[PDB]
Amino acid sequence: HMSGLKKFFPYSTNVLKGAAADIALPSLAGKTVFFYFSASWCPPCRAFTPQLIDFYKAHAESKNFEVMLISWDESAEDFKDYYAKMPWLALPFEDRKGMEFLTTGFDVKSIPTLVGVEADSGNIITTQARTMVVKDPEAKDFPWPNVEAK
Amino acid sequence: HMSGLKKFFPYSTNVLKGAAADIALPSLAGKTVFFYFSASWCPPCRAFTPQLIDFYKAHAEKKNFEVMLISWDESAEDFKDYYAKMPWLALPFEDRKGMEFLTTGFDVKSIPTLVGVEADSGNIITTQARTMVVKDPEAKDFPWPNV
Repeated sequence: HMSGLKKFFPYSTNVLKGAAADIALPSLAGKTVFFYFSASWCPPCRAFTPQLIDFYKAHAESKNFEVMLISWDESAEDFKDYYAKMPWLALPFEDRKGMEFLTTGFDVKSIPTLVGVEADSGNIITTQARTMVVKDPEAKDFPWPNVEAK
Repeated sequence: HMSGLKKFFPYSTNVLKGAAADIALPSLAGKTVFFYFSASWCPPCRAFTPQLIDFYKAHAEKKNFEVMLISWDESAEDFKDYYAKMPWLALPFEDRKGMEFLTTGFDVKSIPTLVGVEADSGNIITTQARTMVVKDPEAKDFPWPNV
């Protein structure tokens, strides 16, 4: 059940949500999920994050998607402060190997990077959603499959 | 000849096969052709490809079918190293327009996506080959018709 999404998380069954660390993956059924590779020490992330946050507040519910922070922060403390500023989900910091698995899996060489996947099938939509969040703020072409074509 | 399948390729007369690049569509006559939408940046593809490779090498001749890579790679260099590892066919990377035509035609919204079509009628025979390759490694119910 939800084996597609589970393939992205060999070492975690639950992800964080602000206060609680109790949201279970299967609760994302039917949604488009975006992995956001980001960190507090990254200048472009600091500039992109507020943009992603506006996009999230505008379309999350309507377009039925979720966002999950996958942190490249180097300390549990930095992670905690940085993630406090976001409204979406996060892969716990303690799951470093899970961060590494996702980072290598999608070939993420730099941040910020925003990867869109389908929860139900576990299929990938695009690794280049970061650009589209700003180019298509009204989400007319969401979730932007194969942006890589351009 | 091969009028129907030829319409799937409005911009390429020949397709790849290793280092080749001289494969003509007429060779695919009377066969089932699987359009495999994939890219190096895709984890589920990376896990399915070796399964499809085993399946190809074990049934391509008997059940007589072919596989063609339709690449969502972001660059010619990525395509090159990614395709180098596959044994089947590929739509030339440079034909981005072609890849987009086929993407729109099969309505591919994410990858991996594997679609089987009857080369002769250009009809889609099956849309569940991705699942069934895994559930039916032996190729008992191939080609799992569902359209």
